[PDB]
Amino acid sequence: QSQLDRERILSLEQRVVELQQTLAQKDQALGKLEQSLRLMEEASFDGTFLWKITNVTRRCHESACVSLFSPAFYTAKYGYKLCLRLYLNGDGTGKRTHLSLFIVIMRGEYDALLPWPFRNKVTFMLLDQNNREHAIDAFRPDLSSASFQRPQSETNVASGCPLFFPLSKLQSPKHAYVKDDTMFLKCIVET
Amino acid sequence: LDRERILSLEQRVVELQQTLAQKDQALGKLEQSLRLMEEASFDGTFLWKITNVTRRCHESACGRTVSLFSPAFYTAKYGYKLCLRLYLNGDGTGKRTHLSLFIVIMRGEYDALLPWPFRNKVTFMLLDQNNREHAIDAFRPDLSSASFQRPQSETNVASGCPLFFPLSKLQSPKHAYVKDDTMFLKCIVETS
Amino acid sequence: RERILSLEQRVVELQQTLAQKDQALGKLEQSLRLMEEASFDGTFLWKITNVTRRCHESACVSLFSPAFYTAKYGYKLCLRLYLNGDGTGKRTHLSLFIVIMRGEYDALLPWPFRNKVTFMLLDQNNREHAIDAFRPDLSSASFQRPQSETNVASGCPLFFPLSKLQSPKHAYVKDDTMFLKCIVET
Repeated sequence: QSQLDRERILSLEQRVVELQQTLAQKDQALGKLEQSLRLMEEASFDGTFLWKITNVTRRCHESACVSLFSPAFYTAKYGYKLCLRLYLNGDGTGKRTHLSLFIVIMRGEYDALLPWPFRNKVTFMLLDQNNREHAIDAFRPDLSSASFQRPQSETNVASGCPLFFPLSKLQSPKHAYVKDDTMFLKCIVET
Repeated sequence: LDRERILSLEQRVVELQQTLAQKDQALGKLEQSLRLMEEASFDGTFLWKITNVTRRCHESACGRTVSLFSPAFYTAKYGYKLCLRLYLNGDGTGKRTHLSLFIVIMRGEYDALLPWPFRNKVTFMLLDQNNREHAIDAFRPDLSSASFQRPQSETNVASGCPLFFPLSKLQSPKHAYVKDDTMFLKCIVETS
Repeated sequence: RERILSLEQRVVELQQTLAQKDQALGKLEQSLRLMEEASFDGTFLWKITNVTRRCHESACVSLFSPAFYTAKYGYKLCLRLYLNGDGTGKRTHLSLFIVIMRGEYDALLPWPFRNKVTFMLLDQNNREHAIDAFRPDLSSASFQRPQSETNVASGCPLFFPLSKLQSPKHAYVKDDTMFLKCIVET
């Protein structure tokens, strides 16, 4: 009677530990359901996307001493799926000069019905928040690069403007590219 | 020693029941959040379906659930964040005599890029469902008021129509403001 | 020992309530996906995957697409696909229909539903799509205000030949996946 009541208390201990672990993976299942919902909210479907970057100097320091991806957006509800990739202290020819800003073609659930290569011309803006003089760059994709044909990974490799904006000019009194430690980047894809 | 173990399980079972409680909470408001994503608008006009009108009217006729908040809606994807606040049994100068309907400027993720104060003209409609004049009011919000400065908390104080529509006519035979215990409120915020 | 058993009760209570929390997760997950799927300009695109599989189980039933809407506050609609076919078309044709659903705002909308409907089975290569269309008639039960969750479906039996579906000459099916587009006019 004694040792059997002991075995019962011990299987209760094991069933409590087990419930603790099942509870943990229902919580992160809940987590990325939450993120699924967030990317639904942040997403645009007209080919204009606006990227609010908070805590700006913190992540610039951390870039100095790595790369950020935007929430996904779309050229149309049934068009191309894109996101942005931002190097706060630069990449490529702008390894430490500039903000380096690229588009990433992602694989969309309808890629079978769209033209390949992605040819759409892309316009990037760093928004001046007090004046209206935004810093603007633009390009048409280098045709057929493995950045721009149809993805067989969930993202192609990024392509764009590695010298989109130099860090020196970033906090000049003449503009407000950063305000309250926040920067706004705007991307316009033509449809 | 079995005393320590039975008490160590008593503490762990109460522990797991509370964490299970907060995953149930969290899932329930994830659920609510998804619904508020469904009802969100991005054109500056919002349509508010309020069901169980007789219930919720004599609800607010107790000290109970006096005011309703609409899901948030927006002038544009990157524009002002708004919601509506409805007193089914009235507030202020229309307490117990009118539905009182207000707009709430909320703090949006892009407020940094928009003109302040918020100035768009605001239109409220109580919609008659059967082919008759809707009850309509509108206003241009006044600039000197803190309801329209740039939000410093999650919401400014509401502003609107405390005497928007009188309760006696709400379920009037001659109108269809309530039909099958349902009413529709429409807000059109004029976009520049 | 009685406290042992009361703890076993509370432990099993925790387990089953947990499983309930799983099925809640699943239903909310699907709600989210139905939201992603939805469109609001009266044009909807339905990607069906694993086509050969679901044909073999069609012959072994019908699919409903996610809901879409003519506008934010307009008609709620969906599509009904028999991959094995219905009526004139049963076992020979794709039978594709539109389904008027009870919309949150039906009391505010004109009835009967009057908008033209076009069905397209899309060839994933440059040109030819299988296009069919119709304008609803006043009097059919498919197009009046729903007084249940869905009206009786209306559309295109014989909308496309089961034979020609996987012909090597057109890409209506490719990577075991087909795309149907519905265009409701506004």
